[PDB]
Amino acid sequence: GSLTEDGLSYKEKFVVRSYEVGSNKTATVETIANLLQEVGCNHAQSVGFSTDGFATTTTMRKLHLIWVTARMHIEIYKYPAWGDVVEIETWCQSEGRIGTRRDWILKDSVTGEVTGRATSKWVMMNQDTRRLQKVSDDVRDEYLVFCPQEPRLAFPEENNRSLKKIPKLEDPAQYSMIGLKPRRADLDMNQHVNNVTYIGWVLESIPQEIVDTHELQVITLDYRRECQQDDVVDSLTTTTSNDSQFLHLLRLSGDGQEINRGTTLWRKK
Amino acid sequence: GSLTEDGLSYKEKFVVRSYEVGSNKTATVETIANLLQEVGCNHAQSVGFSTDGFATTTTMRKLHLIWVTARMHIEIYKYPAWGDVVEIETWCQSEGRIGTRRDWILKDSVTGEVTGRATSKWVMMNQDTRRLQKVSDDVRDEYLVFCPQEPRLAFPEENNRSLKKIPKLEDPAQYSMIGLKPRRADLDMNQHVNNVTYIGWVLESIPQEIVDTHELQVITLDYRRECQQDDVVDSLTTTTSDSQFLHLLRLSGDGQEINRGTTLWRKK
Ligand SMILES: CCN(CC)C(=O)c1ccnc(C)n1
Ligand SMILES: CCN(CC)C(=O)c1ccnc(C)n1
Repeated sequence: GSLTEDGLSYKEKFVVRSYEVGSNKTATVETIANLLQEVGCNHAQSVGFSTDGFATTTTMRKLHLIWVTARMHIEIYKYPAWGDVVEIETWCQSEGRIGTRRDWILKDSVTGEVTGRATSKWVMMNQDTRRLQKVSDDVRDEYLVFCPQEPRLAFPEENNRSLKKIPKLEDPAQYSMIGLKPRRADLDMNQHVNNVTYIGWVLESIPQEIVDTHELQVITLDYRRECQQDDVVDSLTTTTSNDSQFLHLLRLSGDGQEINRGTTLWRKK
Repeated sequence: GSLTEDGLSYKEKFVVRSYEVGSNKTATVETIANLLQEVGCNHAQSVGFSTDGFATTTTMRKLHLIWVTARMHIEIYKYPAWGDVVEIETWCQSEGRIGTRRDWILKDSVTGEVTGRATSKWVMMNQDTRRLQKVSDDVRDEYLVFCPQEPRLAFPEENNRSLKKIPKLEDPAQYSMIGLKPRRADLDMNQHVNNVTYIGWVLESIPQEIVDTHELQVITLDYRRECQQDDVVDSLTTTTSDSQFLHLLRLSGDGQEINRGTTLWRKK
């Protein structure tokens, strides 16, 4: 992987592995999300962020701040097959005091065609109190050095899917998968649950018949609270709709505290 | 990745990913096991096995037979750090009518030093009845074309750890992790639970303080029965001692054994 000629974006190629694919021998959306995180991590390191596991700027370390994900949105047109090479381009943008955004474009390395796109919103958090905050002037200034200064969006469109408000699923859910717990392979190098695990947990309550007859086209996930290493999660799903659409809710098994909400759009194979 | 000059082994390099490492920023043993499986798949494809999900020979397809893992044994000297390049060499050998063996050697790409080694035993199974079988003459003949004909062992030593008999853990277990279930990411392209998931489940009953203060040096796992997509597993562990443990995976309900194993850990 490497920064592009202008130093304002990063590209990396990946060969899809045998264990990375599902029943149709193409990459799962979790494999795609892991690749997005990997190229994101390589881009941050290339532009001078810390290499200790928390990816921070100089001003962030001084103020004890970290980035946390608020939303992840992925749209796939074609899932790469086992053995195919996928090329992913990523870049970041400042969003004033709100937070920052990371965007991605996936391409087939052979044809050069766009096979997917993704966008993510990140918000500042004090690492000690876990309280959200605004992005300060010094952090906005740091982002000018490695982000394009004119807008560059993976999802440019007027009222596009990546910016839609997601409602809260009301009981009873049409489908559910209960007692979901993370194991050590679900944790990152800082012992926090990997953001991709939540995608897998959301998907657990989709009936197997939908997965067998449909391909996932779009997934939008809001991150509200973190699932701790000793927490237990319930994944809930209700149909809201050729195309099938679902509303999702992840909550703690005991008290029902919300951890994530999302929506998925599936198209018949 | 590619076959070596003689066409009797296969090599592939991998860059350790950010999500592939644990708290000490080095690859987990599950990441290592996934890389071993990946280079194994690439080797089978390069020597003409089927590309439909079940790596079979021509005679195997005709007889409705598949390979199934009986035992996995891994010894790690140094876990590669995040961003390091690890080179893995793999090869297979016929073991008469018993089954076949796949061996691996892991090396640091920069120093060229051996950082680990692994071996696995595979047994024939009829895909329809799920009954274990012996390896027939036609399958032994197919293996002569891509396996070294003189012995080549990752674990050559007399009476080495990879060949030890593993006892059955007796209740009560010292430690346990109950209600373990596979999710879709735990399944392979054929909708069977990935062999590496069982390693993670075994490790779930090791106390976190052992993981925080020790490095895993050796793991030997026997595979007895598969965990289905709708099954629930209990992971049990008892100290037998370096720290050494005896492990048992069993179905949550009836207590049917699925795996047994042993781990050896060194203080950091
Ligand atoms: C938390 C850091 N990560 C995860 C790898 C990002 O994707 C990201 C977020 C904000 N800003 C930048 C440059 N990178
Ligand atoms: C099931 C096939 N796999 C997993 C990819 C092997 O490692 C293997 C086993 C036996 N023989 C050969 C050539 N390869």
